[PDB]
Amino acid sequence: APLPQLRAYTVDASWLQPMAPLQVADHTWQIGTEDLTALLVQTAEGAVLLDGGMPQMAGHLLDNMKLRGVAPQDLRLILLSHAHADHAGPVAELKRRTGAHVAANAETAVLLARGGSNDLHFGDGITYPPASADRIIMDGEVVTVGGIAFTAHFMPGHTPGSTAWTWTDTRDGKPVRIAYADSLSAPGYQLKGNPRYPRLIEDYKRSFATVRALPCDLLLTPHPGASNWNYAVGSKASAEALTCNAYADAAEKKFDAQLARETA
Amino acid sequence: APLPQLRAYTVDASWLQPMAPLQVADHTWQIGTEDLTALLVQTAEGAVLLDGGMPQMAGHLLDNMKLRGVAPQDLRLILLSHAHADHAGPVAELKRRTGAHVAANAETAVLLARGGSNDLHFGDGITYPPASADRIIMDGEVVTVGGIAFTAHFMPGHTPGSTAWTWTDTRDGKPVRIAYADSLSAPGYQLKGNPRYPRLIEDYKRSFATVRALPCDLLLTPHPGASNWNYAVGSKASAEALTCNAYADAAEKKFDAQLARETA
Amino acid sequence: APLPQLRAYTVDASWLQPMAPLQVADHTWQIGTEDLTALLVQTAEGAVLLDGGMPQMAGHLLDNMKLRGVAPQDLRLILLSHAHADHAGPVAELKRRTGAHVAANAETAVLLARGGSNDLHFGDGITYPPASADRIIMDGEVVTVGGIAFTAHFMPGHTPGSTAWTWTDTRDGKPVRIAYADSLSAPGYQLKGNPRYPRLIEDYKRSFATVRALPCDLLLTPHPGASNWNYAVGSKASAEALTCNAYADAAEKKFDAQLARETA
Amino acid sequence: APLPQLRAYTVDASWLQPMAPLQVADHTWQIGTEDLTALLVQTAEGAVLLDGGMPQMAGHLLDNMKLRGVAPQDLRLILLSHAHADHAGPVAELKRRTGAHVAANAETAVLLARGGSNDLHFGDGITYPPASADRIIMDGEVVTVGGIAFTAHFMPGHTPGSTAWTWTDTRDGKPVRIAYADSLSAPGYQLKGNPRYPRLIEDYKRSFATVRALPCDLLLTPHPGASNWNYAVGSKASAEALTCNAYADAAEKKFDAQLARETA
Ligand SMILES: [Zn+2]
Ligand SMILES: [Zn+2]
Ligand SMILES: [Zn+2]
Ligand SMILES: [Zn+2]
Ligand SMILES: [Zn+2]
Ligand SMILES: [Zn+2]
Ligand SMILES: [Zn+2]
Ligand SMILES: [Zn+2]
Repeated sequence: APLPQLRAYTVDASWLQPMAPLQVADHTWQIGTEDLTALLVQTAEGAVLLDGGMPQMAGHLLDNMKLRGVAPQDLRLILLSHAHADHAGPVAELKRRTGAHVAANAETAVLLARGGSNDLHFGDGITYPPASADRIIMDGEVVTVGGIAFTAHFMPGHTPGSTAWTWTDTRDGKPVRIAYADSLSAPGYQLKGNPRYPRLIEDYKRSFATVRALPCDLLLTPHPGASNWNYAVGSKASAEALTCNAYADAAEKKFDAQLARETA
Repeated sequence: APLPQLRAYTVDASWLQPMAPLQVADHTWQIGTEDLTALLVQTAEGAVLLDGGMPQMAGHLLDNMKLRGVAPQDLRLILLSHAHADHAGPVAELKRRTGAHVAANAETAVLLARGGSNDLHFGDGITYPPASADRIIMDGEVVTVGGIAFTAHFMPGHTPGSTAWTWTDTRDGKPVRIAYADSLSAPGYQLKGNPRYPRLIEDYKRSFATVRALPCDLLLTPHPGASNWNYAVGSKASAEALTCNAYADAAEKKFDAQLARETA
Repeated sequence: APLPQLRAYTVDASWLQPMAPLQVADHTWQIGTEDLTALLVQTAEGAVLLDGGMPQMAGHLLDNMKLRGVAPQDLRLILLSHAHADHAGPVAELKRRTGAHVAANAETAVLLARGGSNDLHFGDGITYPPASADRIIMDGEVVTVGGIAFTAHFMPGHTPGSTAWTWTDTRDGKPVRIAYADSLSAPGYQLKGNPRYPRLIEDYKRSFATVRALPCDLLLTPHPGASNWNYAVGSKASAEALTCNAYADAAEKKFDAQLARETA
Repeated sequence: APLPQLRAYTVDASWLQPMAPLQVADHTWQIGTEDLTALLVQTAEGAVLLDGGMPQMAGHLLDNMKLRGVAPQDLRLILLSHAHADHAGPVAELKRRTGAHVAANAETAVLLARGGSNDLHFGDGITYPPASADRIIMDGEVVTVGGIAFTAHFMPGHTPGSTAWTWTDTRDGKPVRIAYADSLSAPGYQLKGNPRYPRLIEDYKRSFATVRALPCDLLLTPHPGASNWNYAVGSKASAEALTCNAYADAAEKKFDAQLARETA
């Protein structure tokens, strides 16, 4: 009776289905897969990438960047929602090939440093190549790249270092407030009485309130299904998209019902 | 046509076959699996562990330590051959559970820090939970734990931070010189003209000469088959074991023949 | 006109005045200097150190530990208030000499990793030898060492990773609730409108409320003068000591008055 | 009798005397101080910086880069001789302000990670703000930036991670082989029988032989006085400059004489 073999992190086939760069705003593009958000912001002084998806999406991200006229050396900064394998995967490879920097808070940095290992809920289940953060950011700190200001918003819950990013773009001159809120889900988490996360419920409840008060005209999420986005249809992607109020309120109803069954 | 899924590091069933602590010397024990060496040295001032095997062997290593009367808090130091997944796997977990420290050279430390990712030959193929080295050691530096002195010997080749450890034990009072030499194999390595390892042949040839001149009465290797060890038979394990001269000479003949076919 | 020379972090002569181990409880001792708190907790399964003082206090801390019958290998864990040079100094040296581990939250870990450099308020003014945290702890997480449970309490303000530690000891059988609250001061900090710490006032106000509700029968602080402690008199040290309510209320009055003059 | 205060790393006034960018080749410039070499290489695809000097030279380096038409975002890579305070000082600050990457071997990376603390010879005497290396390089590995190839040459001795960099430039079309060899000095080092560096003499002797065989038409050193450079005179700076043979032979004569007096 030998010890069990290692098990790879296998996901849905749609999480790895490549797609052409979809336009969200004048300067905002979606260059990830169909069911994994990877946003690219093009400025006059460089490019910014928000999340990267699965670790094997590094070649796909660089393919779409060159379709947008972005060279590897043009990627100046990498921002992350939370440091999980399905969002912060190719960060280690994109730093080696793009000369880019990574900005994240302390909790996302310590999780990114150990490649998602020793997860508070998953343990060593979703390990990815480790990367290092080059700039530590705080709650409400503004990050400016090429005239575009990215404001951070701490929304801890899914991970201790979950961060929502808000920035203002344009749609043919008309300004648009874009808010990239992180996942408000707890799949299989022990909510009440967790010794690894003693204040998990408090942070989740406080995150529901933070997501509602986000300056937002167009909401996106790391998983497009969480915000009723459909990257596949293309032009009608943001048709049935939800609001910040609708997103936080729907995520809170699932949270309380899950917390209610946990006590049972 | 989606992107390919992640692939787990699967090994032979014998690499994960647990075994009872096998006695090598008065203070030296083998607490790993049948085809993966994990040595335990028991002293009056603590315990020393040399290598740990596959990442899923952490529970097995702690099981055999308690069979030897070693508590988790008694493990003072962890030494490594080279920082690969099949030898330096459970190091991250054993540091969390044993309060132990890790001593390695700079090359093994930088490889252990990124969990084997960006391997010079394997890339991101054999990623394991990342660990940190607490003490940087140099070539020939002596590490003393409880009156037992561990002398390091740099033998670069398999990895840039490959290290052979030599220490003197006893066999009912009679002293025994034990040498734990690292792997001298290059499975699938590009030997000549490697841009990631330009001086690979020089380090390999210089390592063959370093292994021969090791003070050794009983030679062990991270893979027992490389030194003609058979942990399964038990008492007759060290019967057909090879010498340092035989180990280095046999490994050099395979190296030159492999290098000869590479040019073809 | 050459560039200015480097300037060392010079403190008061009383911060570096050694003293004999002062007894606080049955298992709690003060082994630092006269005006720098360094607490030692002796258990049946090891010793715990809370803070270490100035970087040059490493030899003094080890001197008092041996006076308490504590060997270097007996120090199992190191806990910190905040990762500044006058409190987390000798941590890098004590890890090399004691085989101990360091537990801290993510913010204290990222600050300890860069040796206090790039401080949000001091910059590169108070750089100390960098150390690494071996275990990341969360708000309210319990850390047990030898039957004594240390509960963490996040009180951000002085540093983003400021932590108050609470544990229950005895005084000849009678239990005593000890609370080691961090500094609630902001010397020279820009409170309102700080781009490096946008939510500084909110964290300070929320920390005043967290310090009041701490389970405490005897309050200590990293600076004994902040809690009206006098390590010099010895037996009458805790005579005029303040309560958690008195400490938080007095620190809040200085904070609001400082904030009021900042707007002027 | 209090403990001694911290002591800052004070150097000569000439090590911090700023100077205008001095031209060494068509693409190579000296932008450091009078007695501290800091080389800037300008390419069509970015800029490369070799060494940075004292930690307080970060503002001076950025001043000269803008005089050369180099923006902070144009600095793509930072290369180092060895990770000491007088050469790898402002690396931590230049990474925050230039978006640049650092490439170094494993030994220079582990020394740069702890800010020069726990030096094998100086201990915690010359601590500087810690930085992280983004790319690990090996002996003889080529680093290409904008058509200019930088070849590394390991010359261990002064530090375990001492590296000489060689690249070919032009002087009005005519090619020039530039070799930037590291310091071959051991000021106050214990050469024979050092437990922290057991193989120090072997590495020094092997480094003397490596410096002689360097492809070099114009030799520079981190200290211009070591290679008979005089950055002050300007045009006649490289007049009395030494060869690689002269540099290694003169450094070896001082080494053997120092080793001879050590035994006395
Ligand atoms: Zn997730
Ligand atoms: Zn996810
Ligand atoms: Zn291997
Ligand atoms: Zn192997
Ligand atoms: Zn302080
Ligand atoms: Zn202080
Ligand atoms: Zn030096
Ligand atoms: Zn120097």
